[PDB]
Amino acid sequence: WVKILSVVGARPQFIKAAAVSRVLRASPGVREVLVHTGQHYDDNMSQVFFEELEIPDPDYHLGIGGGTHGQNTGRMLEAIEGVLLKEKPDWVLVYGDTDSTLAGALAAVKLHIPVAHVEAGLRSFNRRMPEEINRILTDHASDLLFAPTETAVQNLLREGIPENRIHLVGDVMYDAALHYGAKAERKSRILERLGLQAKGYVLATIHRAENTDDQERLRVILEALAEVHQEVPVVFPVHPRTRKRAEAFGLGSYLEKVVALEPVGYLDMVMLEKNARLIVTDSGGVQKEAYFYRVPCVTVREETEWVELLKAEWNYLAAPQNAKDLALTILHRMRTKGVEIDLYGDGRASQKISDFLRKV
Amino acid sequence: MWVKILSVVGARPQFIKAAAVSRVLRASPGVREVLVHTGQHSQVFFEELEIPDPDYHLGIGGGTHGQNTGRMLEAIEGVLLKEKPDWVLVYGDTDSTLAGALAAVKLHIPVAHVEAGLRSFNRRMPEEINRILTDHASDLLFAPTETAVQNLLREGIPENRIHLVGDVMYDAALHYGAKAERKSRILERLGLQAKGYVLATIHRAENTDDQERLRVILEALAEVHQEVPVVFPVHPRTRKRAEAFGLGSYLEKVVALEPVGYLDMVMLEKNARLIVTDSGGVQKEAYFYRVPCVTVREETEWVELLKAEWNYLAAPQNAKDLALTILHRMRTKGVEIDLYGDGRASQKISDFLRKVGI
Ligand SMILES: CC(=O)N[C@@H]1[C@@H](OP(=O)(O)OP(=O)(O)OC[C@H]2O[C@@H](n3ccc(=O)[nH]c3=O)[C@H](O)[C@@H]2O)O[C@H](C(=O)O)[C@@H](O)[C@@H]1NC(C)=O
Ligand SMILES: CC(=O)N[C@@H]1[C@@H](OP(=O)(O)OP(=O)(O)OC[C@H]2O[C@@H](n3ccc(=O)[nH]c3=O)[C@H](O)[C@@H]2O)O[C@H](C(=O)O)[C@@H](O)[C@@H]1NC(C)=O
Ligand SMILES: [Cl-]
Ligand SMILES: [Cl-]
Ligand SMILES: [Cl-]
Repeated sequence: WVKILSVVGARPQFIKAAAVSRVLRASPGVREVLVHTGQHYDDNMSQVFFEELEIPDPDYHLGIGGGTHGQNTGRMLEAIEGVLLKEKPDWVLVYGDTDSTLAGALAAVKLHIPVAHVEAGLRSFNRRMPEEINRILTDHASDLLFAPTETAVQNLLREGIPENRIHLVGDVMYDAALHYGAKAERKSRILERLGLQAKGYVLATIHRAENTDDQERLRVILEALAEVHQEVPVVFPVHPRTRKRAEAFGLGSYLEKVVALEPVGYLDMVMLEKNARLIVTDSGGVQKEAYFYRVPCVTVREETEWVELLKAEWNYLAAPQNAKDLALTILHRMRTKGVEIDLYGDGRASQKISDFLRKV
Repeated sequence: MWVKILSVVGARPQFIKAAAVSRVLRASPGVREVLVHTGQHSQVFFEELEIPDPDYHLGIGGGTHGQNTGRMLEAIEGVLLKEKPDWVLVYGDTDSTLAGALAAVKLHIPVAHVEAGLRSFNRRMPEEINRILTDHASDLLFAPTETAVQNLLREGIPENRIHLVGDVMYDAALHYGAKAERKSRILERLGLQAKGYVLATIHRAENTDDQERLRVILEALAEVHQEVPVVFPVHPRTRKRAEAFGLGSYLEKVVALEPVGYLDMVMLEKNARLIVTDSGGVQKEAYFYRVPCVTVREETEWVELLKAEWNYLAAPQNAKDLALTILHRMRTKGVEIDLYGDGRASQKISDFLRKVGI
């Protein structure tokens, strides 16, 4: 048998790990160990993902979070190593691009434990972004690089990573949407709770530091969504950090002018995404999900790593410079669509991953 | 024009590199330096380098990679938040190096890597990962060799961030040569004459943490000693391992010493017939003095020394074979060639740090 240990720190990593774990559980000589590093350690940011997505309780919860980059990363590196020394996994899988991701990779490679990066080779080319540093360092530390796009493959080849370590497997978050979609239909009643008609609202999520730590950007965003809301209802599950910033800068009243919610579980999120007329976000996962449901998307950033979405016209960049401009862009984009194209694979990225963790 | 340049150093070879750089930075009064020592607070060997005492001793060491690295990352960041330097300099390829780079980059403090782009292409070595990741985290890459330059370019690091400045350890050797000649009495003390001995240092974990591999080395040196005396300043950790494994009697069969200071090291190296080492710095220094070298490893990053035939790899598989290799190479010389720059790597580094821009 082979032991495959997964390190997960945050909501989007739990969702990626859910897809992979589902395939590895069904595999003959594979034992899974799951380490939760403690970054997201809430109900609506963590536990709801474990229950709804049928993820077995983590074997370890490290309880680390809320410090500086150096504190969080340093403590995680030591604590993850401690677990690796006990468990002696044959593979460590790390996901996405947070400090957890880097800490796991760095803990493993120094113990000569093979590392594979799920969602490898994404680049913003903005080296000041902490996650840009994280994915670069993770990718160079890894033994296997599971890229979701051709752009990701090209990015890894450009940095001298050898072709035989890189596999274009598609996106496990597509696997997740495809596999949990029926379940979301059979359990979520969020549209009824909120009194929404299918295709009678816009859905917004905003959590990037660039957008929430800069008062003028966050004011543009919140004023824009209030304007949009007068035309078409805006539903907004608000990230807790985003809520705290809006309150801190005196912008809380804008949340009261839309249908602002606390963060929702994945099943409700699927139902909201599926039924939205348009999605406005700065989330990586959410902009891909918009495309999964063929809902037009606006990404409130100067760039995205998911460039194929822009090229296929499913997604559109709108930097938050002016509230009225952003509102008008949102309104205009909601009656657009992109081209016919199949991105991110067949929904079996996870069994491709599993197969490679046998063969290599 | 007032800029603060903070240097992160772990062990001996990093102090020697940082000393070379700091001797040049001291010539710019608008440059304030801060020196952060990641280990504990000997103070003589320290002073031969003409460096002020460290501003900080974080006192981290003796654990696993994850412990040492994780503790250092958090402690270095703490200092950076206090000191708010304009530049962080990291040196070489240890866990201290990577911890300093990681601490800085996430605070948006520019990092320069002294000794950038070296590659073994074997990730069994922790230092390989360390230097790859440090390089990809760095704003300025100070490469010692053309090979290092080509390694950095192949990994997609842009040309305008890479500078071939040569090796600060050649600067150091050039700077301290005369003082060593004037002040060192080690040959007199040991009873050796020029070209009458072989010098050995061994400190790599892979060579000292396996009983039978360390036995191969110590037995080889005992055999060599029967033909030509072997002078062996033993790294303290090498001696601890040797004692723990029950191999200490082998140290009595050569001229085993405690670690020596830099000036005495210059004198030993310069006057040796052959140097046998697993040190990166000593490999180069053997070449500086045109003394043949045998590297007790499966690879070296300093590949120019192999091509110029000044160095030769002898993995420690068999005591007899390693001894014979050592004795055969003692009668060799490499080709005349100018590696590692003009002794002014440190000046080039300082020039780049001071003009790069905010
Ligand atoms: C630093 C950064 O922002 N890195 C990116 C970051 O992802 P994301 O931005 O997508 O974070 P999120 O938006 O918090 O979660 C979305 C999910 O929550 C669900 N979601 C959303 C809201 C909600 O209320 N309920 C939900 O279930 C949605 O349905 C989605 O399934 O972290 C990822 C990771 O480390 O794995 C990186 O892969 C990633 N990098 C890229 C390039 O996409
Ligand atoms: C992991 C590893 O072994 N990395 C390498 C490691 O250096 P080295 O192997 O040279 O360590 P050392 O041999 O302990 O010191 C030599 C000096 O001590 C003097 N030395 C020596 C013995 C003595 O008794 N007295 C002395 O004065 C000698 O005269 C020398 O000047 O750490 C360096 C660093 O991080 O900066 C890396 O750049 C380097 N990687 C390469 C590629 O060379
Ligand atoms: Cl969010
Ligand atoms: Cl289609
Ligand atoms: Cl040594």
